[PDB]
Amino acid sequence: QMQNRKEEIQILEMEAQAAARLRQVMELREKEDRQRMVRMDMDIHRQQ
Repeated sequence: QMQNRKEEIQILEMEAQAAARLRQVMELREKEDRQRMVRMDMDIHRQQ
């Protein structure tokens, strides 16, 4: 199982790296949608 551990660990640690980036990814994807909404609200100010 040292061989199966070798494989499992690399499987997992690589995913951990994905998680390690995705945390930041979600924030900026959130930013994009929240800001997209904000733009629309300033457009309303322009409609006024």
